[PDB]
Amino acid sequence: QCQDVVQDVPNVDVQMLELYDRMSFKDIDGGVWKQGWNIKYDPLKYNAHHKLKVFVVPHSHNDPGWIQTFEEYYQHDTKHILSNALRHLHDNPEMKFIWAEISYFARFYHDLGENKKLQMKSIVKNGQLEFVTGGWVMPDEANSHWRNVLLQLTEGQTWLKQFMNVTPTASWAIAPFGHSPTMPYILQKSGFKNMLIQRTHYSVKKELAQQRQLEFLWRQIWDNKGDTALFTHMMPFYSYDIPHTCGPDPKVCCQFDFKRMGSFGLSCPWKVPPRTISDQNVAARSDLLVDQWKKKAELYRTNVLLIPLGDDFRFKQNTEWDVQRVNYERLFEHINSQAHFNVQAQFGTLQEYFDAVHQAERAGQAEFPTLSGDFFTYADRSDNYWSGYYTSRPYHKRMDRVLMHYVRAAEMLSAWHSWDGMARIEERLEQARRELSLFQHHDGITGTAKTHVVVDYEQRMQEALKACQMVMQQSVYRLLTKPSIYSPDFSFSYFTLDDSRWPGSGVEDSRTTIILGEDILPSKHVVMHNTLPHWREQLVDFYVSSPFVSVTDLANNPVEAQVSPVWSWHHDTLTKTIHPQGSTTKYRIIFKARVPPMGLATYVLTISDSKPEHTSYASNLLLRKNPTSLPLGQYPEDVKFGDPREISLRVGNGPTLAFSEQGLLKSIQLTQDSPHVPVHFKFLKYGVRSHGDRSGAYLFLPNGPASPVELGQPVVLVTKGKLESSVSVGLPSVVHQTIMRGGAPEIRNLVDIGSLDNTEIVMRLETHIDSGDIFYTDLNGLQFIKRRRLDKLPLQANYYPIPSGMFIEDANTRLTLLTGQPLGGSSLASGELEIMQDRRLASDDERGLGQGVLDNKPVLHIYRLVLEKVNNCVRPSKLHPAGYLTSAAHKASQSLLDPLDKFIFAENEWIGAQGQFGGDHPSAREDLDVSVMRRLTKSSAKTQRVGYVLHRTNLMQCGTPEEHTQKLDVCHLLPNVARCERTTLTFLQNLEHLDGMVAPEVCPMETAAYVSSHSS
Ligand SMILES: *[C@@H]1O[C@H](CO)[C@@H](O)[C@H](O)[C@H]1NC(C)=O
Ligand SMILES: OC[C@H]1O[C@H](O)[C@@H](O)[C@@H](O)[C@@H]1O
Ligand SMILES: [Zn+2]
Repeated sequence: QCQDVVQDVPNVDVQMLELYDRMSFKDIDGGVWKQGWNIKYDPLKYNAHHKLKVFVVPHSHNDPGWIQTFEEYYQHDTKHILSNALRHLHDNPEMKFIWAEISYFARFYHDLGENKKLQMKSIVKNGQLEFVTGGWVMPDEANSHWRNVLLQLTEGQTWLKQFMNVTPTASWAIAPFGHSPTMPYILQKSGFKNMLIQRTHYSVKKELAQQRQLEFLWRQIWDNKGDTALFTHMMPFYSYDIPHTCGPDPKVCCQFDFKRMGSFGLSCPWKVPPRTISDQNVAARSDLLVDQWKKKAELYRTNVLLIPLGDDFRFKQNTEWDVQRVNYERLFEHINSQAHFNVQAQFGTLQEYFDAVHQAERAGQAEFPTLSGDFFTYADRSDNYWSGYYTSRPYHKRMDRVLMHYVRAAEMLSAWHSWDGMARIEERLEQARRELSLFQHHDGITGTAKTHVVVDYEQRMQEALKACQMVMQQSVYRLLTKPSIYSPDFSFSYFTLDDSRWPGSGVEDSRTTIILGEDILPSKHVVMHNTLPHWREQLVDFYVSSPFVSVTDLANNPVEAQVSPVWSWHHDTLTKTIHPQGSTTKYRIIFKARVPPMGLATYVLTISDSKPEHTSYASNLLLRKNPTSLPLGQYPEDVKFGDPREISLRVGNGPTLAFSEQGLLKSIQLTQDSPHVPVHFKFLKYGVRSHGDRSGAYLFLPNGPASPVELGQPVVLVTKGKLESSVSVGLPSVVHQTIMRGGAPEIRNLVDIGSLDNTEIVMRLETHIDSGDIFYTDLNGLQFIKRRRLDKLPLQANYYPIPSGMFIEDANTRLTLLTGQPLGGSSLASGELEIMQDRRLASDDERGLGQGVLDNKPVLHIYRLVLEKVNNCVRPSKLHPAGYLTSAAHKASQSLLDPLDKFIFAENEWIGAQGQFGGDHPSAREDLDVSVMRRLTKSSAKTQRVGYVLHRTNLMQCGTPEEHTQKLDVCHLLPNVARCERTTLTFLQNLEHLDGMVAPEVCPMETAAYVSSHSS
């Protein structure tokens, strides 16, 4: 029986929204612990029968790209770290080391000779070298989609299982800029038992330390029972470096970082250096160190203390290993043999720490508090809130979501069949998965890497996109060709993908025009794929070389179509205006595609000599003073002109939208009768402070509230069609487009911040909704969390990640903005939503990047805007920390993140073409998704295995009866099932053998993975 995720408010010891509402956030000088207080302890707490057990855990933080590329770091640093770790752990059996980033480990291990491979396996098997988390990367937690977090986790852990025979159950996340409960959600469903985090607001650290609530059972905000709970250790101090990990006083801790004595070119900023430990100083050195340890121990509830020992790209040099080990070993021998300290200290791993903690727990020595909520937005000091990276490098943030979908579609389309090794399907998929996985890094998607590194990530993602296209088009050709005719050349392009929104019109001219002519080719077959497990209709568009084109399905039934011009916007440096030009050689044909669950549908575009019976033509109206003609070649309807004026548009039975004379939305009217609800789009700009701390790739430090962009008298293009209408306007830095297809409008912004330095461009919605100080934003496209605007915090602190959506509501009305890209946003006043488009910053913000953000490029941001009445919806109570989408808002999100894929047959004639694939696939309830379908075995395996990740969201009950839907049993999607197993989300561990070989559907908010086994 499913837990109810709406109506019962979990009773937790710490609820982060509630904590935020009560805490003061005062930035007072706490002493040597600058953001804390002078910790005191009772020397008598520890004694002979109750010792402080201390685990010193060596580690090295390796970025897969930041200041250097992945490969540059691997060559310069990481290969030497790992080679030295191998040698040193081999030679010194007591020494320990933890490793997080499997992308680097896999790269290293692959290059190892067999002898060294065996030595590596042995130091892993005996517990000396321990993998923590074991993801491809240590991902960003703000911008990343949960699906990509899981992908990168699986990529690393799958490698680890195969080659190292280990699956980590403890996670180490020292570096993401703030933390998401999406992590324990995924980890707990992937066999994890424990996790550790570091970058949380200094006020939160202070507050939880005071209550000894730095270790907690982290459960989801809607989880009443507590089954999602994962034990979490928050580190207490400012950094994960050695000076901030031994205890409260960095001036003391720095003296126990033995790499800082001079020969390594490092020093202690506190002006007191480390000194080599000798018999003459060991007593006083131990006095100091033990005192730090005991202070740190006061902040926690057991007699087991974690002491991380490391920093960025540490343990690189042979002499570094020795100097750390030998000095710590002198300290341990003295400390452990001095009874008065009542301490037992040793090198340990992370799992060792957690094991001992839980032993203390089980001996009744400690009980841990429960917690729900998130740890955004991070500030490491004063008013330096890390909300900048929610937006930095928006082009690549958008690319992430595009590749996210291509990877899923490529894996799904090819999963239906087993492929010969010659097809190189597995090879292309692995490359795509790894490149997408790499980008999840906390300097990848965050946009906090150097310019040349950002370029590396883009190059890597482009190759992944190409790999996905190859797999997809080979798969379509196979699924839709009579088997006895199917004749694959595995290097041949049977279909080319056509993507309307990536890179996007005005970003790159990348789409092929379907070239038809009564002297060249009369028709073209196209194919749509629907990765979602339900029947779907969506308008699709193609470029064609003639406006006289009509559409049929493969039963030759006419399909109603619309033809519109191809409009491109140009910043005209002669006229000094941004205005549209119509193509005289290409046209857009638009029609409604209908596609089976997880399936494919074929249509045919055919040329004629004159206007086809089932194809209409959009009117076009260019609104501006001083117009000139806009010829459209063969297009059958003349462009009309007018002075700027308010306009109103309605497609189908849909909403009626009213626009200002500047081409911006002003109101939405849901039905013929209802109010024109005030909903105004506005573009504004934030600056940078002229003195004090400057905004950079990480930090958002505005010089006050945003100011309106001066719009002048912009050119407005109105296109009106039976299937699709739109209003587009050429604003400074933005071509803003409102598109209507009969439901919630789509918004597209072609954002080109040009050379406007020290500017952040925000898009704001102004309504009269009585939201007060409440708004909702999502975490990793997984869940919506209630936010409260706090005026006791600066503007930048009220910014949150908008990875896929945000909304405001009152008793009666909700406005939901859904995104096709992660960006930063807020509700800075009742009735408002805003979301940053791009940011261009001249200065570095002193977090190590060593540069500003001056490499902006045009990006096409996409959105859906959903205005709804919600007075009839069953919503959570006022004290519940979650929110939930409606059915319409959820479908709108799916249309942005997982649209229909479009394929154009690349040759003249497709012999043996079939009309449809998947017509017999079950059409599942709308809240359910097949997030992943992946074949897990190569063709040579006798027993074939296919993995499925199944996710159910939770949608509001608002009085709309449920359509008739079919039970989806993933284990019976493929023929000849011999076994169905429930597994961890990584597919790595079998959890339940399933009766009747039937996969149950999952509960609201839950995610399950299944593997079906098949006789081959
Ligand atoms: C891997 O580790 C397991 C322990 O869980 C061990 O029993 C087994 O022998 C190892 N498997 C292989 C294939 O070496
Ligand atoms: O200061 C920010 C910076 O901190 C460290 O040096 C690393 O974790 C980087 O990945 C990160 O970007
Ligand atoms: Zn890092």
